[PDB]
Amino acid sequence: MHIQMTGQGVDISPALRELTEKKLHRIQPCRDEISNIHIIFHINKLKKIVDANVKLPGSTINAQAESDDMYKTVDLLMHKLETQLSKYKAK
Repeated sequence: MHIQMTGQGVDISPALRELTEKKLHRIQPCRDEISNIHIIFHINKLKKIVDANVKLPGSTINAQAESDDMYKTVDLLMHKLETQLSKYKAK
């Protein structure tokens, strides 16, 4: 799996980078069918938004989540991804 991370107006800390990596490597179902994941971190005032673009064979998943804490946001985005992956699998 190929993971690209971009901080838009924000510097992705090493810890946040590692945390996001290991959680993506845990995601399911159909994780091994994923070719590319591009993650974009950004903040809008107090909002810690994390956005993700995931490429599977034949389709693409776009998911976004936000909170007051970037680490918490990542966690939220994973649940949205898993949901979207489960729909993908169900099709």
